[PDB]
Parts: sequence; C-alpha cells; structure tokens
Amino acid sequence: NYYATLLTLLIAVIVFGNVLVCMAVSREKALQTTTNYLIVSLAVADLLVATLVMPWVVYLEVVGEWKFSRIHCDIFVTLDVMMCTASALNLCAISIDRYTAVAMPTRYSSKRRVTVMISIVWVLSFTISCPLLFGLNNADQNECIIANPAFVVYSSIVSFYVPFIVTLLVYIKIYIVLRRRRKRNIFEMLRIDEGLRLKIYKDTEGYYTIGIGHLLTKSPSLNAAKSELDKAIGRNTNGVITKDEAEKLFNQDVDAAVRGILRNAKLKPVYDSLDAVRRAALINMVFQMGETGVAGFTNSLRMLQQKRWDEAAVNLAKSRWYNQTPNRAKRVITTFRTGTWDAYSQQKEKKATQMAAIVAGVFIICWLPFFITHILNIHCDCNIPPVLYSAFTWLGYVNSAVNPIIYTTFNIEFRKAFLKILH
Ligand SMILES: Cc1nc2n(c(=O)c1CCN1CCC(c3noc4cc(F)ccc34)CC1)CCCC2
Ligand SMILES: CCCCCCCC/C=C\CCCCCCCC(=O)O
Repeated sequence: NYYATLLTLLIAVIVFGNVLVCMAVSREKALQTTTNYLIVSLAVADLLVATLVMPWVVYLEVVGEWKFSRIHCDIFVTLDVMMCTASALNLCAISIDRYTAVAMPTRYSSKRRVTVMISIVWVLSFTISCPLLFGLNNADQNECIIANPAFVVYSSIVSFYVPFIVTLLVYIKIYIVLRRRRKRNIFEMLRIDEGLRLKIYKDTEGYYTIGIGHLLTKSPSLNAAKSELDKAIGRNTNGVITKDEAEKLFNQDVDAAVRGILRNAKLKPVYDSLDAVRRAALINMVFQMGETGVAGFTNSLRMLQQKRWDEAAVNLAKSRWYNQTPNRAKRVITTFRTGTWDAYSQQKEKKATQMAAIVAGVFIICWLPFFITHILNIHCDCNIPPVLYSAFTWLGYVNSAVNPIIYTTFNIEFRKAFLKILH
C-alpha cells in the first residue's frame, strides 16, 4: 500500500533523527547538560516508539485489520501507551529541570538529580501501563484492553491530561519568574545609568522628582510635591522612601513609557522587532531622551529593526548623545549589539528554556487533535471519518520525528554537532 510505505519511511526518520540526538549529546561538551540528558531520555522514548510500536502500526495498515491475538493486542497496546507516556513524563521532567535552572542557584549534585528524574519517568510509565496487560484491573475478561470502554478514559487522563496540566503549571510558573527578572534587571540597569534618589530632589528642568526619574509634580511648591508623593507611596513618606517603594514607582514609569512607545508611530515598529534585552536599552533611551528624542535616531533605529546589530552600534556612537553621556551610551549601545546584560549579569539559560517549551508545545499540537477526537466519540456518538481518526493517530506518532528537527533550528550547538557527525 501507499500509507504503509509512508509509515515505514517515518520509522526511518524517527530512528535517524533520534540516534543523532543520542550520539551528539554523548560526544559534544557544550551539549552535556541536565536538560540535554533528559532530552536523550526523550529521544529513547521516541526511539522505542519506532521499534516497539510502529511495527504493529505499519502491520495494522497492510493487513487492514487488527489481526493479532488477544495477547498480542494487549502487549501492543501496553507498549504503545507506555512508550508514549514516557514521552509525556519526560517533557514533564524537562520542565521541572528547566524550573530549577532558572529559579535556583554542582557537577555531582545535578547528575544525581537527573538520575532520579529519569528513573521516575520510566518506572512511572511502566506502572501506569502495567494494568493494561491485566484487563485494566476491570471487567474485560476475554477481550483486548483497547476494547475496554474505560481504556479511553484511563489513557487520556492518566497518561496525557494529568502530565499536560502539571507541565503547563510548571511553565506558567517559569514564565512568571522570568518576567519578575526582566522587571528587576531593568531597575538595576537604570539605577546604574540614571541613578536612584530616595529623597525629593529637583531634576534638570526644576521639577521635583524622586526615585529613578519620577516627576512628582510640575508645581513650584515643595509642600505640594510631597502631597503627590505620599498619595502614591501610601504612607507619610516625609520626603524619604524605600528603595523598594521607589522600585514600585519605577515599574509604573516603565509601563507608562511603553504605552507611549507603542502609541509613537516612529518607535512602535522597531520596538516590536527587538529582543526583550535590547528592548530594555530602548526604554533606557526614552527614559533619558524622551520619546521625541529617540525618534530622531531614524537611521540607527532601522538597523536595529534589520537585525544589523553591528552597524546599529557603529552609527549610535556618532551622535551627540554618545558625546554628552558617553559612559551610559556605551553601556546601552553594548546592550543593543550583544543582546545580553554583559554591560550591567545575563542568564545564558533562557535560550534552552525557550526550546524546551517549544518542544512541549509541538507535542501538544500533535496529540491534542487525537484526544479531542476521543471527546467527540463520547459526546455525540457521531461516527467520525475513519480516515480522520487514522490521521490524528498518525499525526501523534509523527511527533517522534519532529524533536530532532527542532534541535537543528533553535540550537546552534545541536545543529553543528549533527553536521560534524555527518562528515
Ligand atoms: C493503533 C491505533 N489505531 C487506531 N486508533 C488508535 O487509537 C490506535 C492506538 C493509538 N495510541 C496513541 C497513543 C495513545 C497514548 N496513550 O498514552 C499516551 C500518552 C501520551 F502522552 C500521548 C499518547 C498516548 C494510546 C493510543 C484509533 C482508530 C484509528 C486506528
Ligand atoms: C534533591 C534535589 C532536588 C532539588 C529541587 C527539588 C526537585 C523537586 C522536588 C519535589 C518535587 C515535588 C513532587 C512532585 C509531586 C507532583 C505530583 C502531582 O502533582 O501529581
């Protein structure tokens, strides 16, 4: 047949791509991390799908019927559920290892942590699929387990929806931490450049300000400038505030600065194109020069928009801004060029955390239409086009071959590693 050939071709792609993932991590220094060890554990889960499950699936297409015995069927379904649950439980362990790398501060303590995580993945996958060999410990005596009306509920909830929610809660907790970091990094970036003042003072235009460039009022009365300060800090500040109280005010000024940047037709385009780190450098400039002045760097802003980080740095050093405050300018131009916090303190893990979430998302993209279909079989009893049911099942098995394709795109170390193995 034609569809059986494609399935066998898929088996080759699954094996070819995932054998690469194993050898690459096994032989490349910069690829020998905790996450990458859980990645090869993920590659083994997919390697076993190609070898212990797909032969049953390609057989299932040539024959056109489930012409196994009842024990062969139970074995196949048990292995199919297990090797796919290991993929889900591996993506869960990957997120958790991604949480500890971001949220927590050893070459020996970490390796022991990976060994425990991997063992839990495969022992749990076994214990979850082991009931399927024995009638799901339910009432289905003389029939295969996939004929059990409770199999769909079991493998959906236990093997998929519960790993789905837990992993989703971890990544949400991960995003929240990274967003607190960006709000903290920008505060430090400007208390180094602009300066943190805890008592009321006058800016260069005569207005009473406090914190990091926060005009209390444009009124000349000092007593009135204190009224607006206490109405915003909540307490009788008496002129002095905490560095924490000033950090709350700074975040308000930053958010306000973004509402205007996006409402500025000359700054909104480049602002979208910018990485989050380079986006803080643009906020630094509007904090110093205002949105009016930054919009005058048209030749430079287009180069940031065109990813020309080299030239955008060379042009910005030819401005009257670089000549007026050169120390701060060189620090911000460095941030526009490198895209990190080297000038001020940059986490090198974010790139790996973004790839881990992309793999988890592609996973959900591939299997969710399959489990959405199950919900429809139960809801309306409408018999679904078997070509569609067969498609969403194959799409889920296809997921076993997409992960190595993602490592070549989003990871320079994985991409250059594979090309060295093929040469
Ligand atoms: C062979 C077959 N053939 C057909 N259909 C089938 O459902 C099947 C079986 C499909 N297996 C897909 C993976 C499932 C699974 N279990 O646990 C998991 C955990 C995960 F994270 C992700 C997936 C799973 C268990 C069922 C439907 C009718 C068309 C022909
Ligand atoms: C021993 C070194 C580890 C240091 C970081 C801690 C690692 C994770 C610690 C505890 C994991 C919590 C147990 C997870 C329970 C989830 C069960 C569930 O929600 O269904």
